[PDB]
This record gives sequence, C-alpha cells and structure tokens, in this order.
Amino acid sequence: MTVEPFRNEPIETFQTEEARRAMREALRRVREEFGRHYPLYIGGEWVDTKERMVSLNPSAPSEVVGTTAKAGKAEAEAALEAAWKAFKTWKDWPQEDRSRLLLKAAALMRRRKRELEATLVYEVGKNWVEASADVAEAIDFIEYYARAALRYRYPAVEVVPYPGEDNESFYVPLGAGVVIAPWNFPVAIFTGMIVGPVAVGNTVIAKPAEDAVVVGAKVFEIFHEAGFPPGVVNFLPGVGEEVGAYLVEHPRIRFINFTGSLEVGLKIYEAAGRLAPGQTWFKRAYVETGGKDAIIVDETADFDLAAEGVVVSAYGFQGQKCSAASRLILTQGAYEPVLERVLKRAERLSVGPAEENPDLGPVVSAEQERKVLSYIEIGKNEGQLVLGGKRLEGEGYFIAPTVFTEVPPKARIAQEEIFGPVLSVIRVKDFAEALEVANDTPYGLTGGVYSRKREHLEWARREFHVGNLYFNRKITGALVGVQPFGGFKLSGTNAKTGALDYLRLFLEMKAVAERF
Amino acid sequence: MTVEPFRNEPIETFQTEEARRAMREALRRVREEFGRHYPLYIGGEWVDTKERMVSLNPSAPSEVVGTTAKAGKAEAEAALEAAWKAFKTWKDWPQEDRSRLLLKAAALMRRRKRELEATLVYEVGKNWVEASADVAEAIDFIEYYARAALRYRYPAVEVVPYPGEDNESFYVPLGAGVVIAPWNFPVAIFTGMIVGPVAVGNTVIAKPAEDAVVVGAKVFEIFHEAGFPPGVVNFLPGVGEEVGAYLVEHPRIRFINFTGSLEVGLKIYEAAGRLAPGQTWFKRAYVETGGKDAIIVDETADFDLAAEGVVVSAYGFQGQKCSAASRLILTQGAYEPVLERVLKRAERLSVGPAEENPDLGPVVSAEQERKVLSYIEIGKNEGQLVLGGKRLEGEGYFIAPTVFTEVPPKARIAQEEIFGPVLSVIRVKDFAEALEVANDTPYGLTGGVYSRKREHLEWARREFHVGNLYFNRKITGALVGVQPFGGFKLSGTNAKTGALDYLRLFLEMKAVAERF
Amino acid sequence: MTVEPFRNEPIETFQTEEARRAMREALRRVREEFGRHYPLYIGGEWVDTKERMVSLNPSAPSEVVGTTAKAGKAEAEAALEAAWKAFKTWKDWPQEDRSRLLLKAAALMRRRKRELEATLVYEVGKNWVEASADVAEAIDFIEYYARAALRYRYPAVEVVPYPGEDNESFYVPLGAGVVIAPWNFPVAIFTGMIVGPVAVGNTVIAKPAEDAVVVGAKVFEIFHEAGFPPGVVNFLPGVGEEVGAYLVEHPRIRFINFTGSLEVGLKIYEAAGRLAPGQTWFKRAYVETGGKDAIIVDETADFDLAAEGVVVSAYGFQGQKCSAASRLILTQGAYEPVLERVLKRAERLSVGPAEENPDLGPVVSAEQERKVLSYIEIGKNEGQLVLGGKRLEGEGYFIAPTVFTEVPPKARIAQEEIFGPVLSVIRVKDFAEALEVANDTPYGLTGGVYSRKREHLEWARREFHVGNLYFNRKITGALVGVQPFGGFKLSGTNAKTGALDYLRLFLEMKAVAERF
Ligand SMILES: NC(=O)c1ccc[n+]([C@@H]2O[C@H](COP(=O)([O-])OP(=O)(O)OC[C@H]3O[C@@H](n4cnc5c(N)ncnc54)[C@H](O)[C@@H]3O)[C@@H](O)[C@H]2O)c1
Ligand SMILES: NC(=O)c1ccc[n+]([C@@H]2O[C@H](COP(=O)([O-])OP(=O)(O)OC[C@H]3O[C@@H](n4cnc5c(N)ncnc54)[C@H](O)[C@@H]3O)[C@@H](O)[C@H]2O)c1
Ligand SMILES: NC(=O)c1ccc[n+]([C@@H]2O[C@H](COP(=O)([O-])OP(=O)(O)OC[C@H]3O[C@@H](n4cnc5c(N)ncnc54)[C@H](O)[C@@H]3O)[C@@H](O)[C@H]2O)c1
Ligand code: NA
Ligand code: NA
Ligand code: NA
Repeated sequence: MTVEPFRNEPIETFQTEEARRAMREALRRVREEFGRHYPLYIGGEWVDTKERMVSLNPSAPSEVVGTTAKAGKAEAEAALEAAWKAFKTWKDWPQEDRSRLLLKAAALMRRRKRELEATLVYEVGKNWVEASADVAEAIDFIEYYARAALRYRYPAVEVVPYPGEDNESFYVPLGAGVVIAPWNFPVAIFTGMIVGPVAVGNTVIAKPAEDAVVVGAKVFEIFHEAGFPPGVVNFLPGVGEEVGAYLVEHPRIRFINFTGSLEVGLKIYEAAGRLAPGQTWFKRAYVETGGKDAIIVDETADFDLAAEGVVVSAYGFQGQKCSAASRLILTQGAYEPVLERVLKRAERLSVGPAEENPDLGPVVSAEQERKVLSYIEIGKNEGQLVLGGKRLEGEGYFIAPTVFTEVPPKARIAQEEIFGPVLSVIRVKDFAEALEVANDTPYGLTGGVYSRKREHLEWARREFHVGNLYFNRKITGALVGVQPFGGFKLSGTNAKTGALDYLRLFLEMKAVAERF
Repeated sequence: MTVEPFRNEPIETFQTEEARRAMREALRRVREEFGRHYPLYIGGEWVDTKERMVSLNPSAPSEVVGTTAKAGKAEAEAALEAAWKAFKTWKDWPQEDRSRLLLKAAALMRRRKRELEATLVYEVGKNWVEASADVAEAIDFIEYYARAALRYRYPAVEVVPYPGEDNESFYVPLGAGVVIAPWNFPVAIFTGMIVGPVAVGNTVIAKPAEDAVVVGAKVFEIFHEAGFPPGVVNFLPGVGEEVGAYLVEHPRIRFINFTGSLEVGLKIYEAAGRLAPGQTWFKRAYVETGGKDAIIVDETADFDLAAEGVVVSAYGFQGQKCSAASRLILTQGAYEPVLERVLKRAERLSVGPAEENPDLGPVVSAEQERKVLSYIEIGKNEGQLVLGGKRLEGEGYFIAPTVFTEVPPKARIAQEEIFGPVLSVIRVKDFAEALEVANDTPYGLTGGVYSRKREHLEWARREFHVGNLYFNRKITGALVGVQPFGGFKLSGTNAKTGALDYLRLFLEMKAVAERF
Repeated sequence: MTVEPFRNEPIETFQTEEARRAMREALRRVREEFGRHYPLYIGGEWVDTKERMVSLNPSAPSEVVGTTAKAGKAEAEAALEAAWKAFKTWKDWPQEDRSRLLLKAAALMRRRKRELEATLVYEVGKNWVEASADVAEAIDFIEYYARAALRYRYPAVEVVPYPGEDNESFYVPLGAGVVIAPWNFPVAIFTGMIVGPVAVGNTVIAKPAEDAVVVGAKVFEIFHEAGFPPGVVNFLPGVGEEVGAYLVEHPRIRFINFTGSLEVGLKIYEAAGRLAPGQTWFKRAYVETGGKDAIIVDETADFDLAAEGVVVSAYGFQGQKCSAASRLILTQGAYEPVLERVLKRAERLSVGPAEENPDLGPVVSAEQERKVLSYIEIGKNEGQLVLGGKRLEGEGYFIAPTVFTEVPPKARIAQEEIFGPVLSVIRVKDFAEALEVANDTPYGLTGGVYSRKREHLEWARREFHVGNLYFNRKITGALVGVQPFGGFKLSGTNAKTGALDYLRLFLEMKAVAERF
C-alpha cells in the first residue's frame, strides 16, 4: 500500500461564501431530518428494538434531533457472538487490505463532513468551527491509524538471530472488545477508539454516549457503506451503567477502550482487574479520563496573546473538553494585566443556539446544566465571582462565561472537574509557585505556559507534569499525529491517541522458533 | 554510548577440566559461607532486622544455606521513601549514564558467575547446566536492556510536524514500583524484572521469593558494588502475602512487576485495578504467570529427536519451569514410537543431590514436594501411571521422573500446573485434534511441535495459541533477545521479556508544543 | 523470518584426521550403494519407468555407480500437470514459509555433505576438494536465495504516491518452468537453478545432465525429506535432445533456466523466442553458456603467485569449468619467467582415480575424452605442444595436463571451448595488446590479471570485458553472494547467480490502484 504522506484534514473556518453556503445547506437538511430513527448495527445489519434512546437539541430541548434503538443484555450477547465470529477471519486479513478499508471509510466521511458537522451542531451544541474540528479529527484518526497499522505488519519484531534457527516474532490482535465513548467529541473520539483497534485486526462493540447517539449512528452508516465485514464493528447505543457495565464485566470481553469521566473510569479499571467467572485472560482496559488543566502566565508573557489563548482554551465548546483551561495561574506581575484582558475578552463572548454559530452554544443536557450551576454556587463560597455565574434566558441550556478570582489552590472549584464555562483564577508569587500549584491536583492532562523566558519554558518542559503541554498557544485541539494525546495521574492510562504507540495497545506478540 | 552488538552469554557445559575445577572451587567457597546472614538493602545501605528468613538446601534440608533479614511494613515504608527520593534525581540521569551503570553490573555479575551458579545449586537445587543457564540469562537481561533503553532516549517519538511550532514527544519513567519474583529463576528473572524498569529511570523495591533469598542478596551485592545511587534498587526479602501484598496494595506504589503463580497473579492484578485511599494514578501491573505447556508430535517427525526434546523440556530443573512440557500430545501414528522412546530416555535419568550434577535435583521445598505428590495421587485416579510417581530415598526432596498415559484432555493433571517432574501423555486422532487439545487449557505460554510436514508447522505457527512456540526443538530456555518471552491467556499480561517492547511498559509519554 | 546474516559454507580441505576418516566412510557408504536404482520424482512421489539411464564411474567406466528412470514425453506431461497444479497454491504461500522450506533443505544438505561429495567423486570424477566446493556452493545457493527472496516480498515496489488513491505494486512468480543442468557442477548449479525460481513461488521440472543423474537424484531425496509440496519440484533424468527439447519447445512451459554448452544454449534461446501452437506468453529463457577464459600476466607481477593461480585455474577439475583458464596471455617481459614456472608446476600434477584425491581425476566420459583428444590433435597443427597431450594408462579417462605455446590468437584452440586440461599460451607485446587478445573471442565469462601495476589493474577493471574478473588470484570458484556469477557475449544472458538480481528474473510485476 502506497499513499500520500499523512496530512491533517484542514479545519473549516467558514470565512468564504462557498463554505457558508455549504454549511447552511447541511444545517437545513439535518434540521429537516429531525425525528429520524436509527437502529442498532449488529453483524452487518441494522437491528431495531422496542425500547428507544431519545436525543434532544440542547439549544432547544423540546426538539428531538432523533431516536435510536436501545441495546440491553440480549443485544450485547448478539453483538458478542457477531464480533467473535468476525474476529476469526478479520484477524487473518492482510494488513494492507484492512488499511485500505479504513482509507475508504475516511474518503466516505470526508464526503459527508458538512452533514456530520451540522449533526454535531444540533445534537451536542457545538458552534460551526468546533463541529468542523471534531469531524476533521475523526478523519485524521482514520487516515493516521490506517498508515500506522502498516508499521506493525507481519513479522514486525526486531530479534537477535541464533545459529541453525529461524526466530520470528510478530504481532496479533487480541479479539473482540468494547469501546465506550463520551458525548463531547462524539465523532472524533468515537471514531478513533473504534478504528484503531479494528485496523490491526480486532473487532469492536461500540457504545456511544447517550447524548450523542444520532451522530454515532451516522458514523456507522459510513462504516456500513465502506463495507466492514459483518461483526467487525457493532453499534450499541444504550445506558452506560446498564449495557456498558454489562460488557465491561463480561468474561468474553477481551479489552475495554474507554474515554469519559474519572468516576466511571475508576469503576471500569477496577472491574477490568477482576476475573469474571469463566474468563480466560487478563483484560486490558484503557481509560482516558478528565483533567483540571491550567495555563500559567508570568510577567514576561505577551499578555494580549495570553488572554486570547486563555479565552479560547477556557470557553471553546463551553469548557466541555478534557483539555479545557479551567485554571488560570498568574504570577504577581502578570495578575492585573492578564486578568483585566481576560475579563474584557470574555465579557464580549456571544451565547446562543449553536446553529447561529455563537461563541458559546448551550451545555449538553439538563443534568450537565445542573452540575455546572451547582459548582458555580460552591465557587461563590470559595472564590470571588467577577464575571457571569448565571444561567441565561431561554429553553436551551445556556450558561454565561464565568470567572472566579483569588481562588485558593485547594478549593473545590480549583480541584474538581466542572466541565462547563467556569474559569478559576489563582494568584501566585512567582514561576516556582505557579508550577507547584499547577502540579497539585489529582490530574495531569493538558497545561500551558505563556512566557518569553526560555528558562521558564524549559523548566516547565521538565516539570509541569501533564501529558500534553503547550507554550505560547492554546491548550486545546491536539492534532492527530502532531501531538500524541493523553495524560498522567488520574487523567488516565496514558494511551496516546494519534500516535504510533496507540495501536500496540491492541496487539499481543508471538515468538516462533524453528530449529532446522 | 557505543558497545559491541548484543550477544548471548554462553552457557557453560563443563566439558573441560578447567570448568569443572572452577565449579568445584565455587561450590566449596559457597558452602564455606553457609553461615552467612544477609541484611535488607535500603537507600544504599545494608539494614538488618530483628526477625529473619532461613534458607535451606533442598538436597539436604537439615542444612541451612544462609539467613536474611525480614522486611515488614516499617521496612517497606523505609524502602518507599528511599525509592521515591532517589527517583527525583535518577529519572534525570542521561540514558547513557544509566545504561553504563547496567553494563558495569553485568561485568561484575560475569566475574562472579561460578559463585552465583554454585549458590543456585545449593539454594534451589539446580544442576550445573541449569544453574549456568540461569546466571547467563541474568547477564543477558542486563546487557540487552542497557542497549534497548537507548532506543527510547530523549526525544524518541516520531511525530508529524506543524507550521510555526516545535512539537516534541518523549518518554519519561513512571516512578517507584515493586518487583515480586519467583524462586525458580531467582537470578535471571529477579535481575531482569529489576534492571528493565531501572534502566529507563524507574526505581525499584525488590521482593525475592522466600526460597531464594540468599542468591537474591548476592545479586544485590553486585548492584551495590556497581554503585547504583541510594534508593534506586532496594532488597526486601520477606513473606509474599505480608510485605508483598502490602506494597501491591499501597497507594504510593506506581507499578508492579510480578512473575509467579496464577493464583497470586490474579490477586495482584485485581488489587492493582483498585484506587487505594489517596492514590493519584492508575497502577500498572505486569503479571507473568504459569503454563500447561504441550509438545505435539505427529507421525512425520524424527521420533528420536522428539523424544530427546520432550525429556529435556519435561524434566529440566525437575519440571519447575513455567515453560516446561507438562503435556505430550501424540497423533495416533506417533503414539507408540514416541512414547516408547520417551520412556526409555526418562527411565535412564539420574536423580540426586544437585551438586553432583544429576539429570534431576530435588524439588525446591517440602511444600513443593507435598504439592507434586498430591498431583501424582490425583493422576493415579485420572490416567495410567507408567513411570516414576514416587518420592526417592533421602532427606532431600527427590521425586522420580513421572509419566501418566491415557490422560483425558480435561483431567486435572492435563489442565492444572503441577510444577514438578510429571508428564501427561494424551493420544489424539490427527494434527487438527492435536491443536484443539493443545489450545484447550486456560493457559498459553509455551508449546512445541515435532513434525517434518511444512503445512503442519505453518498451521501451528498460525493457530497453536502460545506466546513462545518452538518447532523441532525443546520448548524451554528462551534466550534473551532471540525469543521475546511471555504468554497469552492466563499465562499473564504478555510482557515480553528480553525484547525492545519490554521497556515501553515502564515509560509514559509527554508531548510538548511551542508556538514561536 | 530472522536468521543469522549469510555466510559461505566453508570448503573442507581434509587437513584433519577426522575429515579424512569421514570422507573414507562416505566413500565406502556410497560405493556399497552402487547397485541402487533411482526413479523419477513427480508430484511428490518416486515414479519408475520401463527404460533406464546408466551412470558410470569415469575413473573406472566398467563400474556402474547407479541407474535412474528415464523420462520421455509422457513423463514430461505428467510433470507439467503436477507443476502447474502445484503452482496454483505454492504461489500463495507467504514468502517466509517458502524461505523456511529452503532453509530446511539447506540444513538437510549440510548434514549429508560427505555423502554428496563422495557421490561427486565417483560419478563425475571430482577430487576431494573440488567435490567439497561443489556441495558447499549448493548449500550457499539455498541459504542465499532463501534470504534474498524476502527482499521481494509483498508489496516490494517503490512507487510515487497519488492523491486520493492507494497505488500498490508487487511481484508475482511466473509459473512452471524447466531447469536443464550440466554435469560439471551437478550439485551446485543443479540446486541453484531449481531453488532460486522455487523460492519466489515458481514450480520446476528439473532435467539433470545424463552424466550426473545419480547425484541429481540424491539432491531430490533432500527436497523430498524437506517436504516441498507435491509438484513444486520434479526430477526428470533423461536425454537432453529428447525430453529436454520437448519441454523447451512446449507451449505450457513458462520459463527455461539453462546452463550448458553454447551449441545447446543457442538452440534453446532460439526455440524460446517462438510462439508454440496455443502458447499464451512470451517465454523467458536464461542461458548461461561457456567461456574461453584468459589470465593476463605482465612483467610487474609476482610470477610465482601467477604460476600457482594459473595452474589452479587451468587444471582444477581437469579444466572442465566454464570459468577455467584456457588461455594464458603473457607480455614479453613476463613470458619466459611465467611459462617456466607454469611448466614446472604443471609437470608435478598427479592424475588418477578421483577417490585417491589426485590433482586431476579423469575427464567425465568417453565422449569428453574423444573431444579433448581431438582438440589436442588440432592444437598440434596450430601451436607447439610443450607438456602432456596424451591419454594416460587405465580404463579411466585420464588425460595429462597439457600446454601449447606459440598459439596464434585466432587459432581454433585459442577460440573454441575445449573443456579439458589444455592451456594455450599466447605471447603479446604489452598490456594493451594483452587486453585486445583477451577480448577477441566470442565469449566473456571469466578473466584474470596478475600485475602489481595499479593502472593496468584499473584499466582491466574498465576494459577486460568479462562478467567475472579477478586480480592476483585464481579465476575459478566464484563464491555465492561475494561474486555474482555470469558472463557477457556468447557466455550467455548475464543471469547473475548468487546475487539479489537473480530472483527478479523469475518474477513479474503487477500494479494495482484503488481510487477511494
Ligand atoms: N482523556 C480524554 O481524552 C477525554 C476526552 C473526552 C472526554 N473526557 C472526559 O469525559 C467526561 C465527559 O464525558 P461523559 O460525560 O460522556 O463521561 P461519562 O463517564 O459520564 O460517560 C462516558 C461513557 O461511559 C458510559 N458509562 C457511564 N457509566 C458507565 C458505567 N458504569 N460502565 C460503563 N460505561 C458507563 C456512558 O454511557 C458514556 O458512553 C469528562 O470527564 C471529560 O474530561 C476525557
Ligand atoms: N510466566 C513466567 O515468565 C514465569 C516464570 C517463572 C515462574 N513462573 C511461575 O511462577 C510459579 C512458581 O513460582 P513461585 O512458587 O515463587 O510463585 P508464587 O506465586 O507462590 O510466588 C511468587 C512471588 O510472589 C510472592 N507472593 C506470594 N503471595 C503473594 C501475595 N498474595 N501478594 C504479593 N506477593 C505474593 C512470593 O513471596 C514470591 O516472591 C509457577 O506458577 C510458574 O509457572 C512464571
Ligand atoms: N555459464 C555457466 O555458469 C556454466 C557453468 C557450468 C557449465 N557451463 C557449460 O556447460 C558445458 C558443459 O556442460 P554439458 O556438457 O552438460 O553441456 P550440454 O550443453 O551438452 O548439456 C547441458 C544440459 O542440456 C541438456 N541438453 C543437451 N541437448 C539439449 C537440447 N538440444 N535441448 C535441451 N536440452 C539439451 C543435456 O542433457 C544437459 O542436461 C560447457 O560448455 C560449460 O562451459 C557453463
Ligand atoms: Na443530544
Ligand atoms: Na532454599
Ligand atoms: Na558418470
């Protein structure tokens, strides 16, 4: 297989009339399609159920974007049988053939990108550029993993020779596993977590987040059109604590690929460590969990550059990112100039229905709204509220960009992942204290430093203990291939997505010697 | 760092007068030192305790080979503080400096090889060649990991560039972890499990098996002379279910590197999945557990070659190997010719005090003797005893090479790891059935096939589901670098020792972007 | 597949008592088996015929060394059906599996080397070292081509990428072909010409020389034990102009691999250019034919070194080599010193029964004896006989080392391949004239220069137009891998044996594009 060198899919900014025209038409068609029903996908066919999952428009939750079928234990069992049956032959496909299947799926996704973006806008309340970034990242995962998988092809292992013998070590896929995905990047992360394992010969049962079942179905439309053999990928929208837990705990699930909250990841990792009755392997579980990500700014920084990057990092997709800047750590000399600039920029942010392409759409659900507002109440008794802190008028789940300042490093709002548009500002003496405060959380996902001082940047390179660190730029939007993505500590197991290493997680090695 | 390409340390065969003289001299020096007491080693110093561990000569268990200190919770805490303190600076050593330290340790070990072999002979009842193989493998782990670690050096990760930015991804070590080691390869595996993590910047608390505390201490003498900084490696002989479990469950233990029984491995993996109170990471646990390994012989094989390889594989070190052939699966045409030859060879094997270089020494302990004899009793109810099956005369734990025939594939003796000199012979119809029987255990560590038929060998390459497979040769004695070692299924987590991939298990990745 | 880097099989010199003992034992075993009959080998089985081929001991031609079956048209058809049937599946074996099969065959051959050497001694009258070189070269071809074939494995071709497409180019084998082999290296060349095409997925019908049918059969015993699938290699001893020509001209023969006389090579190449009735391809024919090889010596040479190298090159295996020095071209200053030394050395050469390890055995047959004696008669009319030129006493075909001087460059004995122990000495003015005389034959296989003058050596490198050129050493005994072997002009098609390029001759390329 010879293809062009990997390049990232450009993210559409909708500055041209052509782009606007295409997006308007895509939004119109998706809107006109509200109420559509999407079945499960098991063993190469769409399979309906009596019960259903309902997906609302968070900008106008009286509106049903669509419904899907709902997978319970029986459907989980059918999916397991289909996946294991498929594994038997899928594992034996030449890698070139599997990689070509991924490239076909990428081409099909690229041709439907405006539709998928529009679906994100309505289903999870992304503005237009956030939706475009999500779909572009999904395409990137497919393109990248298709190529990366070839690096593991038979027989890939470097071994020491021995006289009179052939010694051959090679990788093989694990089997059938479950992918359990979040609602905040329900095209990108859903796609990446499925196609990585599948590329190298595993089969997958995919459980999309409840709030993002429709766009998950559309991804499966693409898989089906691409022509993955029956059973290779299966789509099981359903309740996480029910069908998700059922699969995690199952003796016949070989691996678990999970991205989501720490609370859930902890349960999954613990369950994975247990030998279910009749289980005949040690389960592999990859859990990529939340963060409490900080940007440090010192007195040497470009304060205007810093303020812009902080606002993008804190409020992009309403702060609903594992990578979002939820802490702003300012040295004494940076405090007033940066805070004033951040407040001025943040107070100008628009909030409204995602279809209008505002700066911020709504948060994803009534439950998310309730949690963010609850943390705002907690914050009022911990730090000083200096911007926002209110639900805005409207049926949609609109929350104003919020800033607390003089926040104690150990305050709940400085330690716990809020996952909404709520920034906590922490005042410290100097760069050394900034790093101490940055590191003193249970998490270790993303971080940033704005500084012109070389020694501070290189110090942070060595000691700001996060998996994805950025200097003099935003801390969100890690690009596949460019920035291997994944954290330390309670931000998860450090499975680095969009990196060569990711696929190794879904392989085991055999060593075969023949003495002639 | 530029050193010669890796080569395996030659295994001494003692065919020369000089080698035999050197061994006798070593045996004498070692037995003259039977009175010795070896403290713990914590934070760069030998530290004694009130209580002690006693080590016996399994060939003459009324003879004490040495005593050691005994680590409890306080000593585990002292070792943790030392290991975390050391980690802070050890992680920052240039890789070249750490690799040189390993190379020094290897040179020191090589200079002490006869002493270590003699210690194995007396402490765990290895004959001369088994002892030499064990020490040589230890040297190999050090030489191999020293070189392999340089492949991960700053900044090792291949990433896609982005305009106007430096993107730099690199590996960092995890922290302080615990190594919990078996008695059966108490120089080789003890050494490998310690020096792999340490090479790339981790620090280690090492817990040797109770039955092999003296030789473990001698390995630490080598580490100390080599000059590992205080706290980098720590020696904590003690009781597995006490100090071992304490460290496994500890919130401040970052990883666990375990080799031992499935029973214990299951507990360790389960415990590792739990978040201990105050723990701030997802623990990594590598558990490399037992096997129920088969050799298949078909009617096209060289039956004499097969019989020799089977006897070596089944009875080397009294069958006390995770890799030992405990099942012999014979197609109908191979059955009588191979069984007759195996019996003729096995009946000629000598059993006695290990220092006399018999074919078999004793099993390692009264507990092991009890276990093996109990399985012989079970086997008498399940199959037909045709050779051995008896304790032999003397205080030493001498057990005769044992063969059961007419063993049902689902019999306890055909499924459960006996870990003694007991071979179960299973008759099957053809090669397909041989593979079915081979695969139908909870394990997947080693296997072999004797056959001249190319299609049978290549079929086994694809479908005999074991981590280490060998054709027309013994299934034991995997060489570092040549045969990455580790299994599938309940044989553990497939951490492939003596392979480039091993060191990756003890690293995490950071990605750092600077926008200029 | 990972094996040790290629090394040449050492050529036994028999300087030790053990080697001499082993040879005597082999000679005894072989002569005890002189009564044996060897069938054809077709479709994985030995198949006999009514008629037979008889093989004689050229050192005692009243002594039969063995008999074989005799292939005619019906047997050629049976072999074709078997080879095409096998090709259908053999082409689809992974390259690693085919290469392992070769490696097995090499191991089996190495274990039988003394037996094969002894068979060469008795069947074709090689002395001990000539026999050992021949078998060692055979082993080398198998070891080298096994490794070289992996360099062509799917998908091996370097292509330029194109947007939105996968472009994949890869090699496939041609089909079933015929190998037609000479008697002078009937283990080495017979083996190389078969296993090269077979390695990369072709199937072969092998036609050994009439004078070397027994040793060819022994090579097939090795192939059979190695377990090549039925039809992959087939053994058809028979008459060249009958069954050989039949296969060459056949519409269903895909390629011809020939080594032999120019006379026969010309007929084969011509026939291969024709479209037989119903043929559906352009046949590939590789024809590696004779030489009229010269050594040039100038007045700057080490004359003793030159004389030794000339005598080795001219008289090794009785001059019955395509590489043998049959011309000695001496500049005026070199003439007397070199000729005197060549004569002194040549007159001391022993001639007798090959089993006694004389310097020269007999020529291979009554026909060869007739040819060589006839050329001696021609030479007496063209040049001056100064040594030998006589049949020696005994039934065996013993001919004395022969030297003609004052030979005109255009003389028949200076132009035509004699293929016996006959050296023609030509006096020239200077090095320029030496090169002119060297180049002025229809051939271009091997050549040599003895000279200390750098400018003369480098001039010859550029202008002595032979495929295999050697400076200050013998011109025979090209080693696999070290010296790609094959000539220019009427020495054949320049198929370079023991070189990476050789296998390409037996492959065609497919290019497959998928637009996504
Ligand atoms: N580290 C990363 O790369 C990354 C990326 C995106 C989001 N996240 C994290 O995800 C969280 C937001 O996503 P979310 O609200 O969907 O998370 P969530 O944990 O509530 O749910 C994630 C998925 O797990 C399922 N689930 C819920 N309970 C389960 C159970 N007990 N067993 C099995 N599955 C169960 C859900 O149905 C959903 O499919 C945030 O904490 C965010 O930081 C992390
Ligand atoms: N897969 C491999 O590479 C491999 C290699 C060698 C041995 N083994 C296996 O090891 C076993 C024999 O070794 P063993 O008898 O020393 O095994 P074991 O499981 O009894 O003990 C191994 C180590 O764990 C410690 N231990 C015991 N209980 C513990 C607990 N609950 N928590 C923490 N540590 C505990 C012991 O003290 C010892 O140091 C066999 O099953 C054999 O197959 C496997
Ligand atoms: N270039 C080289 O690598 C090389 C190597 C060895 C020998 N040779 C040459 O081989 C010759 C000696 O070998 P030989 O006497 O066996 O050669 P040859 O040409 O007489 O016979 C070679 C093979 O071709 C067969 N044959 C004869 N006539 C045929 C026909 N018309 N159609 C098809 N096959 C036919 C023979 O039976 C034999 O198997 C010398 O000329 C020597 O230089 C060349
Ligand atoms: Na929704
Ligand atoms: Na002991
Ligand atoms: Na002959």
